[PDB]
Amino acid sequence: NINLDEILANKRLLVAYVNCVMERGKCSPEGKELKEHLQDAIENGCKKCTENQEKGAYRVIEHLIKNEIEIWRELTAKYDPTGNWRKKYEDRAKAAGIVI
Repeated sequence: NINLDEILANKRLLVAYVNCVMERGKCSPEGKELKEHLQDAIENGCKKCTENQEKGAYRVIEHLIKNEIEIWRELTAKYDPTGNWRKKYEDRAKAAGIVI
């Protein structure tokens, strides 16, 4: 059943997915693969990502910055503790109007 629109539209789906990404909860069939895209974006700026994959990752990255800034602070800290991409994405967000 799981989507990328569902994930964002339903806080529960969102939480499950984030727990899947933080590796502290079970992943759904698709959470399993989506997690790969998101880790890569935060870990290495989506180097290995195909077009769709990059779009989807920034899609949720931006949604975290705007609606779950704490989930975002933990995501980056966990996979990019050296800050190689946290500020680039936050700048892309700000550019978009998302403050803080």
